[PDB]
Amino acid sequence: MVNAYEVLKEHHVVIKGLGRKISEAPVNSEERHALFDELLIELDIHFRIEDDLYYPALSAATKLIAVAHAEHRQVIDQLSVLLRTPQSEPGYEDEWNSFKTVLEAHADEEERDMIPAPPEVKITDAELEELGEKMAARMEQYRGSALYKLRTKGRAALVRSL
Repeated sequence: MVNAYEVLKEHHVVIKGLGRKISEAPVNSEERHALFDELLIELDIHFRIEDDLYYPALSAATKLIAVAHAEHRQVIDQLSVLLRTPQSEPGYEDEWNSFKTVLEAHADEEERDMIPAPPEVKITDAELEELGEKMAARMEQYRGSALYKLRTKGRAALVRSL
């Protein structure tokens, strides 16, 4: 059995790894475009399992939940700025690094304040395992719908869904 913390920490590693691979790929390369779409899919499902399963289980930490949702808005708002600059434009790399910075600020705040659960939250190891199992399954479901959205409706429709 996997628990809720391990699900989130291992998925953070995935997201961070995609961030690094994107940064390392040539600007406007075919490889960087595909990696960026992959990151959007993983970001979508990360925020969704947080909003839909993890934070409700941690709802006793009301101030930190508010902060976490506000951090989500930070990432989404910066993503909108990033998507206004095509990778071929001179200031793109600056914009990517600004986005990557906001992304890393989300992940840091979560790892500082929300994993493990704040002390307000009474949660047992068994409750964390059940939650982890639900989150792993729901993340798979969400990746399927995000993939489907990207494939059938395009990148803009994936972004509008964040």
